[PDB]
Amino acid sequence: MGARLITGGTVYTADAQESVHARGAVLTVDDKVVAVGPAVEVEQAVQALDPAVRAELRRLDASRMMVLPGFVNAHWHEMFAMGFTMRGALRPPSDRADQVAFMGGGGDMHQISATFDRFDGLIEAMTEDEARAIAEYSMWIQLRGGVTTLGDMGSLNRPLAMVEAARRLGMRFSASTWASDAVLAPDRSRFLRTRDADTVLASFEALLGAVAADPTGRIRCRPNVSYVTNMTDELARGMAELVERHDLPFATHVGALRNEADAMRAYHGETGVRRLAEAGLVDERLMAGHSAFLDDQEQKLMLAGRAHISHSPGKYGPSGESALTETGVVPALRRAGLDVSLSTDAAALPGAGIAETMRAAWQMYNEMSADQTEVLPTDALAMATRIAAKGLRWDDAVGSLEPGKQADLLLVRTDDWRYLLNPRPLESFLWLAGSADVDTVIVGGRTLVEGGRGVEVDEAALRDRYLQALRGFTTRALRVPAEAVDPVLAEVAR
Amino acid sequence: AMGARLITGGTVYTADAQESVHARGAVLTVDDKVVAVGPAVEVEQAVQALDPAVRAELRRLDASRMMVLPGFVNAHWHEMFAMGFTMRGALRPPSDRADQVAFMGGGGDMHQISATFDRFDGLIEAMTEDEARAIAEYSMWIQLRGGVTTLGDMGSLNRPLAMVEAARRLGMRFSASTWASDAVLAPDRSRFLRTRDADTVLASFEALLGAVAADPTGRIRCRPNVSYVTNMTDELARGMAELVERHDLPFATHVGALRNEADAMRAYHGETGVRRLAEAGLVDERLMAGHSAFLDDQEQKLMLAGRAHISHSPGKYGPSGESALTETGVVPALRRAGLDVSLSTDAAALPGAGIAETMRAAWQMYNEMSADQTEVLPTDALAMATRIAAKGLRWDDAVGSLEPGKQADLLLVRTDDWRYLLNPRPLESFLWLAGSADVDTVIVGGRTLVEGGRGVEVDEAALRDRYLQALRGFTTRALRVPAEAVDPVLAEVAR
Ligand SMILES: O=C(O)c1cccc(OC(=O)c2cccc(O)c2)c1
Ligand SMILES: O=C(O)c1cccc(OC(=O)c2cccc(O)c2)c1
Ligand SMILES: [Zn+2]
Ligand SMILES: [Zn+2]
Repeated sequence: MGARLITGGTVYTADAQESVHARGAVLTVDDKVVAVGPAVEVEQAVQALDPAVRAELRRLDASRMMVLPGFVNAHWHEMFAMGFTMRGALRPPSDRADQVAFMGGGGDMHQISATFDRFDGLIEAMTEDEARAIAEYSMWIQLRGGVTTLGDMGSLNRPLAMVEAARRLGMRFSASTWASDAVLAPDRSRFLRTRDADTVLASFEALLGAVAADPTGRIRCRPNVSYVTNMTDELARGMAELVERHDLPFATHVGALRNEADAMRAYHGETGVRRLAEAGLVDERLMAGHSAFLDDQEQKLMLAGRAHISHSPGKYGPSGESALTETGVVPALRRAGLDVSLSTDAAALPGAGIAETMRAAWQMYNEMSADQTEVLPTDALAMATRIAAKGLRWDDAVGSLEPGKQADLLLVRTDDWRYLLNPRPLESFLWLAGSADVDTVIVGGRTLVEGGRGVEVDEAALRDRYLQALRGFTTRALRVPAEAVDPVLAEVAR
Repeated sequence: AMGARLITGGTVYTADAQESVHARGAVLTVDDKVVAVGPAVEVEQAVQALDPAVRAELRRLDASRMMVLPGFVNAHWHEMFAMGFTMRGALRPPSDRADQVAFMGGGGDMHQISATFDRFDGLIEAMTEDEARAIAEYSMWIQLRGGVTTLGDMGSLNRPLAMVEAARRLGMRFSASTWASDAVLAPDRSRFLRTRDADTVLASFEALLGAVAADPTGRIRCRPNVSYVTNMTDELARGMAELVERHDLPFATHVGALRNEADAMRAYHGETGVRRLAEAGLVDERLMAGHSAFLDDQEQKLMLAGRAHISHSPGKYGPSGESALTETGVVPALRRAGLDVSLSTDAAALPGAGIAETMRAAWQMYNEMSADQTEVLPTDALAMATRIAAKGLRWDDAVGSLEPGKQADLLLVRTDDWRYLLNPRPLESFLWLAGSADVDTVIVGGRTLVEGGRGVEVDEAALRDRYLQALRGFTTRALRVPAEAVDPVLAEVAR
């Protein structure tokens, strides 16, 4: 790949000092950052290279650009196979008849639990070709929005199809498997066990074996539990044993909804964080999704364990979640020194990206505390890069522009009205820009997106295979009639 | 401009009384008015019913790869681009690490807010007529570029007639105002100073009203504001009540905006802001109250009983350190109780959240606080930025919805990229993943002003460069910022 100097822009590093450099530069050799700082300081690193390396150095003039570390979306679900349902493409254009459903109104816990237990049967119904075409397009949308490292916390897709998608696209991916072995059946006053814990844990072991073979360093894996509602004691302890043995991170959704604690006490006899604590899962390895509905003891367990919270303040309103303001626990735990990162959660059609989530945190944390300094723009960036990489246990290699780390970075144009005269283009980016304003995406020194276009992939072809795969999956497996699907596909703007 | 236009095939959001949405809908316009709106095939019947002369010169715009919205009505805005080259804007270090809670943050520094607002008159006088017009036209262009077709001044650091001229040149609609402060809180004196004759402040608004009446385009109205209830004597409040009754006008102010406001109002004026307004007879259907979140039960009941209007800016509270959404939850609660609530951008000295960003904010933030994805539907957020804002501005006679007899003010947004694919609700995708810059076409009174994201009736490079020269002149001569601090920033501008 050789050496490149990216010079002249404002450079955000998201290093320990959250360093920003006006007229900064980044020097990369092959897959790694070697120098980053003021342009003159970096130019000295250039004149210190082996003369052979310096001979083929490529200069990128970024003087009309902002440079960011690649986004690390550590809490994501591939759900594009469900695009053609009454959460997506089949809805009437009018939203007036919409109802509080699913996650809304505190959470319909029976429906959420029953829904999650059905994923295994639908993943099974999917062809490898459908899986790969849907995964590839879904993951392209993440990449297009500046996500260079993506974290699977449970997808309706085939794990090895998602690994193949990451490999073809050139991005980094923490692969997972679906884990559900319990359901909250309304005809019972105790959890119904739905699967052998050993089978669920064997699926993840098989994925871990396959990713171990990968030589690129771009593929890792992390076991998840779908949701603590759908987790037996045997699955929780099996997960604790598996992450200790293989030295892995661990992720689940816990304290996510108002109605969760009550359903957890009724069906399992104990709240989410306490059941994880009893299995030994509340430690530095834990990424807890949402994690807002925590009492005093559960908050103290997370803080003592130096656990990690992934927060999705961009997504809550449209799902009817209340995981920011109803408790205010996640901002309080961040203030008390808990690691808190920003993530986009699940989407069956494109929803808020990392850029949109960064804006949401900036506006929403600061409004609740009447304090424009609680989340600075650089904090929002750190929360979407270095701090997310830490929660994913990938901060050895990604999440900041420092010497020795991977050359994963974004260029954003700053030459329009939105940015004019602002010495803080990241602030203009949070006010008035988002995912589609990502211009260039580089992963380990390779240009994957440029001018907001795929460089080595045909996004028109990725789209057409996705639509073909989605048609097959939607008509066959979801039994949606062709009369509802084919008209919508016919009016897709080619 | 004159002539007939059929905009057909896109998804059309009307923001009419039913919040109607038409997939493969159409808008037929003749001269400056909407004549028909609905399903393509039904509008095509209205086309076949036109005078053959009119039909002959019809221009058909294929909008099949677009979303059609009403023009955004930003009814609560301040022109502050003259202050771009201060420590709120261009002179800040790139690093944010040393930023402090200031001004409206931490519940509000009421003395500094009051003192700052009372200095506007002096700084406006320090501005050349050319600087005023150049900064106004660039500031107002930034609004228009993001889809704002009707803009409401609620008190600006600019010359009113410069802003009227800017609106006139740009082709957009403008509710002009004057700056109105006749009191300052002076902690050193244990009282408010009465800094101006209420009757002179009112006579300045009467003179603006005379000048706007001479504008023949129908695009310029005016509305008196009070800067802030801290800076308002009883005599200014009563004079405002008399003026808006005599001329049948709307009225606007900031009230119940900050945690520390109520204590400062009781100490300096005896009474909280909504109570002082109600005593002057200003809490009625004419009132647009900016922020209006720190209200007790009696104040909330006064607003409801008067059918007053609240303009909310949930896009910009966090970055200002304001807490006018969650600390009280009063504005969402008043909306649920039937008060008209609209969405606005407020003040910016450099580009900040536009209407499109504020719609997203309302959709996320109101729905999260109530654990309810239906409290603010995407079509509600649109209504709050169009029809409801028009109603609060008293311009809903002509703007805010795509209905027959209203002005042909509309936006086209392209829906053909990845963000919109397969979504029968392109407005939802727009709130998820788009913003001000994704406005493609802006039509006001049937005239295209923006197309493909570019101004077609202005020189965008001229608006920018004249704004930069004006700001240099104002910054160095009036604000006394040295050339040595200004020219390096201006030298870095990407031309
Ligand atoms: O909505 C989906 O399709 C979906 C798919 C996979 C995982 C998923 O998980 C949560 O987001 C989640 C899970 C529990 C509580 C909560 O408040 C959010 C959701
Ligand atoms: O910030 C500015 O430059 C500015 C300029 C003109 C008016 C203005 O007014 C408010 O938005 C305002 C006024 C009072 C309380 C509040 O919470 C907000 C602010
Ligand atoms: Zn999730
Ligand atoms: Zn204001």
